[PDB]
Amino acid sequence: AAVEEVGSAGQFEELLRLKAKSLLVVHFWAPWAPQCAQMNEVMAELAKELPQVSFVKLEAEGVPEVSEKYEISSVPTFLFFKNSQKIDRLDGAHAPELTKKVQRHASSGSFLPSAKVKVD
Repeated sequence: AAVEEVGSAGQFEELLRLKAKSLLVVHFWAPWAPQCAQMNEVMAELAKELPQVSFVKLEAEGVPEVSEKYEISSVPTFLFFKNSQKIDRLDGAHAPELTKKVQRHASSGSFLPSAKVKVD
């Protein structure tokens, strides 16, 4: 859905395995948090610019065993994974910084030189 939702520890474990050879960005989110509404929109734009990268969301309160493992006490928290290892983290709704970390970890050539903007 641009940003697929992971609904259980089992699905998360499988996802990490499936996506081992590429970058995976996980937005730990809450459906009541305006921070996360802002950042889901950012994640959807990233997802279009970087189809090599997997962008998913996981409801922190809905999968609490995963949240506890990864020390998720607030949302948004973004975790970055390659080969089932956490390689980076961002706490809070900081759009430019999310994008900077994604660009740092994404492969060279993963994006075109420009992105279309909506000017209204």
